[PDB]
Amino acid sequence: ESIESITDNYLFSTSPSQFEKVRDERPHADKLDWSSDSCSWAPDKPVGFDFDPACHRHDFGYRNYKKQSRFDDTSKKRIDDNFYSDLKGICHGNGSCNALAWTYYQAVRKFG
Repeated sequence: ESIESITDNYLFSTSPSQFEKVRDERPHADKLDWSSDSCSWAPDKPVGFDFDPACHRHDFGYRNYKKQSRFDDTSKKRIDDNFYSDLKGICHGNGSCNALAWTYYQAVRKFG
């Protein structure tokens, strides 16, 4: 019932496409930041796949962990790794898409 527990359920207990349907309703928007850049920082996007749910969830984790004053390095790694998992799941074995998923993951690991 704590806002931090709710945040963590959205991050870690939903698929990315379910997260996106949660985000559409902006639950608890009095406490949570639902804004996202949709990976506008990535010059290359995959053709034929939509990474936006994963990007939205990654931004949700960074922005809300920072607002909640609990953005430690291990949580950052958890959120980054969850983002890579989301992207790999969207790619479902497509090699070109996987190559982009790795580059997005490396971008957040090194420049996040």
